[PDB]
Amino acid sequence: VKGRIDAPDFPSSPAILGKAATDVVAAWKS
Repeated sequence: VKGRIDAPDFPSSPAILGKAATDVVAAWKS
């Protein structure tokens, strides 16, 4: 189910959303 992946994805949620924002801003240099 989604609950099993939701647990591990919970902590990664803020990491993925936070990295994507800083990744797009920095990618502007490329």
